Order: sequence, then C-alpha cells, then structure tokens
Amino acid sequence: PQITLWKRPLVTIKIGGQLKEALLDTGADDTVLEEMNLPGRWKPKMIGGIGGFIKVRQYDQILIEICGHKAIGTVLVGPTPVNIIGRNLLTQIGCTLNF
Amino acid sequence: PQITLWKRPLVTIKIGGQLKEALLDTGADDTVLEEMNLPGRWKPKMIGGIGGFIKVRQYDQILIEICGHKAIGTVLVGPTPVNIIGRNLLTQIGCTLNF
Ligand SMILES: CC(C)CN(C[C@@H](O)[C@H](Cc1ccccc1)NC(=O)O[C@H]1CO[C@H]2OCC[C@H]21)S(=O)(=O)c1ccc(N)cc1
Repeated sequence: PQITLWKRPLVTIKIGGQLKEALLDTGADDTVLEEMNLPGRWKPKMIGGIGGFIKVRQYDQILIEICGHKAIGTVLVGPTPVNIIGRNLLTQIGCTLNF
Repeated sequence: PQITLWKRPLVTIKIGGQLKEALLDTGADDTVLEEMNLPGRWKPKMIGGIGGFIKVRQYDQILIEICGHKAIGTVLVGPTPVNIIGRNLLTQIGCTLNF
C-alpha cells in the first residue's frame, strides 16, 4: 500500500502471537517495541534517541508480521514511548520513500 | 525520487542560506534541526522521544528546500543529535511510504 504522512503511519503488526500497532519510522535504524516477552536468548544494549538513551534487550531472528508482510530480524525491547519499526525490518517488506 | 532504506534516508536541504543533510523521518511529527540562526520570533517548546525530552525553539513559516522541494512550515531548533525532517514538512513535498 501507499501511506500518506498527514497522520502517523501507524500499521498493525503481529509478533509473538500478539497484535499491536507500530510506527513505520524511517528515522529508526532498529525496530524497538514496548515491554513484552519474547523467545530465544537476548543480550543487553543501549540505543539513543532525541532525549538521551534507554536500555533495551536485543532479540535476534524474531518473526514479525507487519500489516500482513512477514519479516524475521532483530527486535529491541525496552521503555520506548512508541512501538517503532526501524529500517532493519522496513527493508525486508520492501518499503520505499517516494516523492 | 524513490529512496530505499538500506542506508539512512539522508537528503540535502537548504535552509537560511546554508546547505545541510537531513534525515527523512516518518516517525517525527515535526522537523527538528541542530543549532542555527533563523529569522523572526520563536517560542519555547519541549519535544519527547526515546530517552526523554529536549528544549527547542519553534520557528513558524520557515522556508526549506528538501532535495530541491521547497516547503514552508514549522522548524524546531534544539540539541537533536541528527537533523530530522518531520511529517510537518514531508507532507508538503508529497512524500509517501510504499510497499
Ligand atoms: C521515536 C519516535 C516516536 C519519534 N522520533 C523520530 C525517530 O525517527 C528518531 C529520530 C532520531 C534519528 C536519529 C538519531 C536520533 C533520533 N529515531 C529513533 O528514535 O531511532 C532510534 C531506534 O532505532 C535507532 O535508530 C536511530 C536512533 C535509534 S523523535 O526523535 O523522538 C521526534 C519527535 C518529535 C519530533 N517533532 C521530531 C522528532
């Protein structure tokens, strides 16, 4: 689909059997989601936004279904104010900016 | 143009007679730039994201040329680690997500 940016580009995602809404964020290198439980072993990391940094838990090779499109990749879990789909997963569903 | 997201969507902008590179950020509601001089009056504001908040100076009706696309709108000036073109200006140049 083609999403215009008059409203936030919010889409529905399915991850770990749960439904959520996430923000298609071209400004985010990595996908970051609010607190939740996920499989596999995770390792610490720190990511920086506009107001500093937060501590997240990095999960690799995690399946996400973004508005119907499936993708497997890194997912960061931490105290983000918004669920964010970063470029690490946007490239997999073949998303592009166009103007 | 069509911009893929394998690399950060950095583009060339032209504001206040200066040349810079900015991040086409669909996750950003409004445009935020690093410190610089701009014309006219401004008002204090605070914007929040991953990590917390920063104090910015809001300039209204500021001319920017994004990849050769002219736009006039709100421009926030503050300690952002990256120059961010937010949705407030992406809409004016006809930017859309497509997958
Ligand atoms: C976090 C979003 C809900 C909103 N943000 C835009 C977002 O693209 C930021 C904007 C951004 C871009 C680069 C550097 C700092 C902030 N990027 C970001 O947080 O990504 C982080 C998670 O993955 C990593 O990728 C880069 C930073 C990490 S924001 O910076 O806080 C913001 C909020 C409001 C306005 N008007 C302008 C910008």
